[PDB]
Amino acid sequence: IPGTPVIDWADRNYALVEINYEATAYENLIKPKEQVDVQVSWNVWNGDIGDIAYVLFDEQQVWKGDAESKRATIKVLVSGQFNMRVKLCNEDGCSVSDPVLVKVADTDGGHLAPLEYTWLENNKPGRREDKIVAAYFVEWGVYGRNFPVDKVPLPNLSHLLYGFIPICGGDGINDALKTISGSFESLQRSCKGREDFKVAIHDPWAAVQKPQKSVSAWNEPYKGNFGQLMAAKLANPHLKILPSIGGWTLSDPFYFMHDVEKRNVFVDSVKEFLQVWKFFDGVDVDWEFPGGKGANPSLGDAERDAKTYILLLEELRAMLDDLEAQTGRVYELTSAISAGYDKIAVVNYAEAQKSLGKIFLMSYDFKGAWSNTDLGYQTTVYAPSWNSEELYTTHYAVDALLKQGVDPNKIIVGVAMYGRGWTGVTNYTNDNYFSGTGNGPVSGTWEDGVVDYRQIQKDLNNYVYTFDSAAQASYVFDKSKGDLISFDSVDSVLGKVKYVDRNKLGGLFAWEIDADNGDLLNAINAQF
Ligand SMILES: CC(=O)N[C@@H]1[C@@H](O)[C@H](O[C@@H]2O[C@H](CO)[C@@H](O)[C@H](O)[C@H]2NC(C)=O)[C@@H](CO)O[C@H]1O
Ligand SMILES: CC(=O)N[C@@H]1[C@@H](O)[C@H](O)[C@@H](CO)O[C@H]1O
Ligand SMILES: CC(=O)N[C@@H]1[C@@H](O)[C@H](O)[C@@H](CO)O[C@H]1O
Ligand SMILES: CC(=O)N[C@@H]1[C@@H](O)[C@H](O)[C@@H](CO)O[C@H]1O
Ligand SMILES: [Cl-]
Ligand SMILES: [Cl-]
Repeated sequence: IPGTPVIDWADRNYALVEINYEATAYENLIKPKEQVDVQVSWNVWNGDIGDIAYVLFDEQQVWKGDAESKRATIKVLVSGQFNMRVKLCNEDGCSVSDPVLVKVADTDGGHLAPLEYTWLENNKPGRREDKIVAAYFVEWGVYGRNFPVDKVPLPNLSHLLYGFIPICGGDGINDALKTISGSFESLQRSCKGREDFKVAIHDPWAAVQKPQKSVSAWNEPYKGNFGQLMAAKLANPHLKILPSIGGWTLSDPFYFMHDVEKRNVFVDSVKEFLQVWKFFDGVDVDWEFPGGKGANPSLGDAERDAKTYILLLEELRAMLDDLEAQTGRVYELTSAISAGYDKIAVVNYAEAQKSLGKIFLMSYDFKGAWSNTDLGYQTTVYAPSWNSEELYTTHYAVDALLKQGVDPNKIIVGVAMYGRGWTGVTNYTNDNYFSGTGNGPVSGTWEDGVVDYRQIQKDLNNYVYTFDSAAQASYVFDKSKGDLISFDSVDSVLGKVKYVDRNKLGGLFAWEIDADNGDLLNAINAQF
């Protein structure tokens, strides 16, 4: 028998996608790899080197070669952990080394352990499984809001939408970003040396670099929101995770995509992004909005954008089908859309739904502190009791989509987990505050004019509360400060559940998950 082989000490943690934990540019951040090369070297003690050498992974042969070299190199394609041994043979028989643990990491989380949700606040088990129940998780919530992925009530969600994946571009291309201090500068860093119109990550620190629960080791392959999402998917195998591209301030590049050159760069970038970040199950298109009236007033062209949107969806669906065939997986394609009828009219949704599995109707932000004059329900199902002629309602938006021929199955109704409101509202009559005028935005939790649902509850005693059962909408008022806030409550949300059930819609989705204390998400999952 040959001498006993002993494997040399080595870093044996490998990554099919390498992360530079100091990089700020997306192109330095990741190093995607075809394969990983597992390296082993050994020495032989008390006997001969053997006539032949084998490498075993969990007692399966993965290499044979020269015993005299005392070295082997083994190609590995997929993530996982396994025991590696060296086995030396001669005519007599074999001697085997002690095993070493080898770890190959990849973005499907194959090297990870499940990250389970511990039940926080008022959240309660029970998920409505015959409907779409989705929520947006915002990338930047890991800061002030202190809401990392591990606080997300994933057992009660069918879908988690990651907001937001940006499109690369500087001056002229992401000007909307300039309305938020540092936001445009931050994106420029992330896209440094990266071609315009490619997808990237806005905050690679929050996305992958920041230590978080269960991904905080010194040599952790993937940290941040992304690392947490890989692990959380293992704990919640029902869940689908979608990268959401665009949103209010990141939508500008879409307006340039009538040009097939830029559109091609974008679609290819998306394809590469999903191959790099295996934990995503598709793509959510959140263009705000075809036709304009988004964060950037200069932008928008109705006839041109309606076609761009259709073309873009078609090409994304065709790309996603290639991925499906190539990986054996099922990839979704969705879009978040305005619930304003004047924005809905821009787009042929009967044509769009030929590429889309779901449409996230953004039935909120109907009204807000951008105007002191136009006071009303920021979200609501029907027209208010005091104004039966309101068109900015969930019912009208849904009706408009139905009239266009959209399957009601594909329509997902939006729930705001925050309120929009005004301060100092006066010059009104008969305690109808909505006939008054505001003196500015209500003081806000994180931004002014907007209040987390959780903050609203904590502050309930400061307010007189009103439900409008005709409209299925709620609000609060504090004469003391003249504070008026319209928001989704347990009542109005149950209203929306009833509305969705009655009209056979696809389900509901919330914006944004960190603002809830569990009340609203429980309500969303209520089954009648
Ligand atoms: C009906 C409507 O949306 N009116 C416009 C407002 O929406 C818009 O404010 C923005 O609404 C977005 C929701 O779709 C928010 O995410 C966005 O944050 C909010 N505004 C700001 C500054 O944050 C305003 C522009 O403020 O214009 C209205 O006409
Ligand atoms: C960065 C890193 O992973 N370092 C190594 C790891 O590879 C090795 O497997 C382990 C002992 O096996 O000791 C660690 O220090
Ligand atoms: C990315 C992840 O965590 N899990 C996916 C899973 O969604 C999919 O069903 C499966 C099919 O191959 O591929 C896994 O990688
Ligand atoms: C931002 C805004 O207030 N837009 C108004 C909306 O309030 C109104 O209900 C509807 C009337 O058609 O559309 C717009 O004129
Ligand atoms: Cl860098
Ligand atoms: Cl390697």
